[PDB]
Amino acid sequence: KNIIIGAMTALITPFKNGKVDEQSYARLIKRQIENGIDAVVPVGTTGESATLTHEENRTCIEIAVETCKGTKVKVLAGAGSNATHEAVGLAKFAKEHGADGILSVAPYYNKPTQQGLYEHYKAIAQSVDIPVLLYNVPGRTGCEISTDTIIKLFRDCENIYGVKEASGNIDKCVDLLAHEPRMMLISGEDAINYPILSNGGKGVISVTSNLLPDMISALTHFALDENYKEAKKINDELYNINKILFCESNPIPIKTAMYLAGLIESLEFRLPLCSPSKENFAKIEEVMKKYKIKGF
Amino acid sequence: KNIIIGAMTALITPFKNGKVDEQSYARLIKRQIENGIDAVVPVGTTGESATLTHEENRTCIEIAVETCKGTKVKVLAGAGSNATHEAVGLAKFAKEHGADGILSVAPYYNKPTQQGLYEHYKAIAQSVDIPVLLYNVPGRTGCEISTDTIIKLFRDCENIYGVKEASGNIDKCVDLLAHEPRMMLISGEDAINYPILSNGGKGVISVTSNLLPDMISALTHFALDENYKEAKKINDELYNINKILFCESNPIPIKTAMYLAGLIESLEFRLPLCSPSKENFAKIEEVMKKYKIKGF
Ligand SMILES: NCCCC[C@@](N)(CC[C@](N)(CCCCN)C(=O)O)C(=O)O
Ligand SMILES: [Mg+2]
Ligand SMILES: [Mg+2]
Ligand SMILES: [Mg+2]
Ligand SMILES: [Mg+2]
Repeated sequence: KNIIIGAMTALITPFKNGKVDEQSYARLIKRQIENGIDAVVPVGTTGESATLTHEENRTCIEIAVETCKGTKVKVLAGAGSNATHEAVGLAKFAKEHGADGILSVAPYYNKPTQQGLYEHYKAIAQSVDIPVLLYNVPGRTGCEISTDTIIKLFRDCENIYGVKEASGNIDKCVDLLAHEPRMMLISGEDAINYPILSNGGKGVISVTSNLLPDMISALTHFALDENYKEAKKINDELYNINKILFCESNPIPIKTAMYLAGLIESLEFRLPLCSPSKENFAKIEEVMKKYKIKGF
Repeated sequence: KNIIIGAMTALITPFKNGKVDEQSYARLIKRQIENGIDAVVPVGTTGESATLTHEENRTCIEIAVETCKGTKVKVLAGAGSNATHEAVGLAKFAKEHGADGILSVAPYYNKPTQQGLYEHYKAIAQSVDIPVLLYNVPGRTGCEISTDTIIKLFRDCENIYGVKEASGNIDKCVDLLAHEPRMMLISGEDAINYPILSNGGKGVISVTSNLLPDMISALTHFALDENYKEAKKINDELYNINKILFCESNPIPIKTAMYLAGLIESLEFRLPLCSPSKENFAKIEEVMKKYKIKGF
């Protein structure tokens, strides 16, 4: 299978006067490239996919593809939806406009059954010829892609190559790789990046890497080389910021941190997301002081 | 406040060859009117709002409004979204096209904070002058509108008049009405329709009423008349079907039951929803035999 692995960043989407700041977006992607990141994920959960239009979703994918041209860095385009016809349309656009693969979140809100999840992802995978990474985050979607469903999709669909797990369930990570060791398990939960990698995971799709791309890149690379002492050390050092970046719903803390570090010009969200509380703003700022934050 | 209460039905959306069957939809709404229902909810969760287009969402609202003309039956239009700009647009269309109020589900997937939920619903409420019913269903959305947020929105926004609760939490129902007895608490959980009504709830937005509108209407109207003995009797009689209608994710079982009863011509969903397993298909058919299902 064609795969996209390694250290990856779920890119925030900066806004300026309620509009996608397209110049800042490219600048942020360049900073990720220059700090050892291997793939960028435009318009994931962290990129506020819910509140972008279908057009803006497509624009951000285009900026990512163009910015990564001439580099090793891959574009794993966020193209999921809770409507299969929407997810197929987004996947086809990403393929047609040069994305290296797609990240496709499990349908949210409408809670498909395991059979429905299978047909949803089968329709997506058969619509394009680029790699497809499943994305399980039951705390946000209200449903769970079971291990059996993931493994069936991996075995039945040529371009489905793994899953980004954001479920706080290391038991399931063992279940997945013990029964199907050929899939690419990707950490979608920064605090447990190292445990997932040490069990045979092959990458991360990170929130923290927006702020600290060099540290997340180093962690991942040490781990892929089985330098587990060094990878665990970085995972341990990162625990405090990894947790504080979820003191409110992601991406509220990470956008706050990027603003505090001078990496984005305005702390703007699209409703229903908004600025954090004054207390949490201060806690984010306090934890940031422990870490060395790369500029541009 | 202007309010919309009583026995209400979360309408299924019938499909024929992947298209909204508009004639079947109007016929189903008339059947609800003829069986004592006080309001209908087009394109809620049960109506597969997630997989309808914005335009099909607008078409079903028009059919509901047109079918209810010349009757007391109100149209409480499903107009929620996880993007505030989407929810405002849906609310404005519903108002402009004759809906009596809107049902607005809490944002799904992106998990707004309580502050974000407040600003989300304030923006919706300030965009129209018709009643707005909040809708809390954390098992599907991944977030919870707290009692404090619900009460603040009720007190601060003239047209926010209550909440549809589908959270399996009778403690919260006590919390809501003990601190704000002026709001309209609406049951969104058929099995516990009577306990919510007996605590001062003023209506239901029902899945089961799709199949048994006369029984849900009678239950609610008995309760509103403080004939709690007769209301509980119907609630107890309905428990078996109330639970089997969630043996798979709603609306998979209710559409299956409507098809088995001959009320819709095809068992068609839009992916990622699909037909139930053969076992659950048989379980639904078995539970239905206990009940008298009205025709057209
Ligand atoms: N990534 C950009 C697209 C965002 C669209 C949407 N906000 C809503 C998606 C939708 N399926 C639209 C249904 C519209 C008819 N009610 C949903 O709200 O479930 C989402 O998927 O979060
Ligand atoms: Mg097993
Ligand atoms: Mg090496
Ligand atoms: Mg209060
Ligand atoms: Mg309290």
